[PDB]
Amino acid sequence: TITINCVTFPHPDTMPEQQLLKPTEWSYCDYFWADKKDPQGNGTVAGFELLLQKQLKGKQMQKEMSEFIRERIKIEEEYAKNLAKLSQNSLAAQEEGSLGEAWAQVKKSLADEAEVHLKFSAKLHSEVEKPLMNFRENFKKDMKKCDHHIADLRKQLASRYASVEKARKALTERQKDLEMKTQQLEIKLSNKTEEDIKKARRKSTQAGDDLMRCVDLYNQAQSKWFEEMVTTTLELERLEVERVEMIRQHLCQYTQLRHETDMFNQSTVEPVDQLLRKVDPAKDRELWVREHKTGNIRPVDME
Amino acid sequence: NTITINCVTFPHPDTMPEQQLLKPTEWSYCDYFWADKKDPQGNGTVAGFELLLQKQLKGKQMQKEMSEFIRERIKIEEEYAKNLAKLSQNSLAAQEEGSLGEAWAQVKKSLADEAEVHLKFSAKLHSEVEKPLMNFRENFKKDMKKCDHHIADLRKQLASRYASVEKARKALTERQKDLEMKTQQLEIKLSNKTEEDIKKARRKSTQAGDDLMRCVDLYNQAQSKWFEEMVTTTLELERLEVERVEMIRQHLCQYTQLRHETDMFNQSTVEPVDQLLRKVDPAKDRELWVREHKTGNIRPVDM
Repeated sequence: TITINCVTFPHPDTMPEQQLLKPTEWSYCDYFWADKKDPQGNGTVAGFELLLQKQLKGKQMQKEMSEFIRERIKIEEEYAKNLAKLSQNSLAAQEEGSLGEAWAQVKKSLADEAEVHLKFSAKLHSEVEKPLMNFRENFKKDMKKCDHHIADLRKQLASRYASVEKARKALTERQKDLEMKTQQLEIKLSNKTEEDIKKARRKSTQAGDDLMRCVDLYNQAQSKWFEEMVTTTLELERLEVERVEMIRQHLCQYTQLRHETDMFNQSTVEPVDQLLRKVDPAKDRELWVREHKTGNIRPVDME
Repeated sequence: NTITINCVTFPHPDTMPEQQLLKPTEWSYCDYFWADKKDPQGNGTVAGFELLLQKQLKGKQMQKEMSEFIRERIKIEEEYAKNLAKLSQNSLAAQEEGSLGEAWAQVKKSLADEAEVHLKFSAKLHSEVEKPLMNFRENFKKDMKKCDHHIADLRKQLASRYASVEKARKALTERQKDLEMKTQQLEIKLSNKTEEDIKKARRKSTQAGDDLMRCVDLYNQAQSKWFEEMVTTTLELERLEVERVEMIRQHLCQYTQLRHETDMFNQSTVEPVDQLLRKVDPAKDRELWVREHKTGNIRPVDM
């Protein structure tokens, strides 16, 4: 059995299968254990720190997306401001008659249009922009605490590692104290030396009692970092899936708003179309000749 | 017996028989404009046709103004499309990888597609609605002011025949005074000179009558040419106007049509986005990332 950076994997020999925790589905709690070194020589970080960077970049994407929608909204606003300003414009005003009414309704239909696109800007803000920004508001914080809570367990792993090395030398280097009492008692021997085989053999029996406790507490405070590793990577995986589905959801609402917006726009012409059917040249000629006529009597001769 | 205003003779405002309307019901230009009209004040008191021209003119004016309105719309559209295009190239949330990444990418593109649609529309507007409003009877300002002097000239040529009659009706009566006042001077001290003078200033009272004859006959003629020409070249105006109306109608109808199909093609630019959002699978992405960034594969043991 091997040991790299204070965590003991079994040795790369006759490896008993190793059943994956969560099969098929590429679990965060399965494919991240042993650490990884930065391609250079330094920056050799934890088999988890990447999960944080993924999480943080995630909440990051999220924000950039929202910023994008803001830009779209600003665009929209302006488009509406302009259609509005044009809709108030004084052009071709004095056109009288059914045709006049018709033009007028065109000039108005630009205002309707303006509204539609504006309302759309607002629903963008409401249903797409905000819920992206304000989704898990402080999250880089919850993540950076969820970080060093692991880091701390890895430190409490490394101290038990040092604790076993400076209590493994205690055994092996004081086993010279069992060997130097059968090899170096072979000179004097049999005297009041009730200490060479009795006492100094204990530094090879008290030091077994050292490595026992230190490897017990290493192995304990490892499979305590291990289990809180499993569960708080699963918590990440879950939170991630959740993020994806949230973004997907709100993007679907972006398309949805788009869709229904365009639909309400292509409808602001129906009043115009409606008035344009009622446009009758001859009726207008009436409503005008009535109002401006001069005499209906046709001249004769003399005297 | 029969009146005469501004050199044109209508029958007296008594019980004048019916007056068959030229073109009945339909308020024909050649029916309700004969007698002139005064500016509501006292001056200026203008011709009973000038208004028909002024209307034609206001017409081609309206026409222009309308084109200018559409222009503005087009400017607006051009801009909106430009901005949507700039945003479509925008780099936000780029590093989102995975099926969600592709989906987001397609959102950013749909803005370009959209932009395109709105531009294609600004164009269809310029071609099919703006231009045809400006360039409808391009020289109309020419043909109207020729059509003016054709009536106007016949009206001067009338007022002149009228003056010719009046100052030759004065001729008559003043050579009838020189008759009663020369027959009255016969009945006083009767001689030769004041007899031959009665023969003479009495033939001079028939030449003034055979003169008044022609002057009135020619008045009547050069009236019933202004009459005829009035009728038919008013009808020409009525026609032109109507033609205008339905031209404008038609092109507005097309404004709405373009509006319409524009919004329809816009509401289609989301189908790549919707289609891609359904292909969003968190677990698939977790696979494509855990594959490329995995480290540990093997899970720790004891000692």
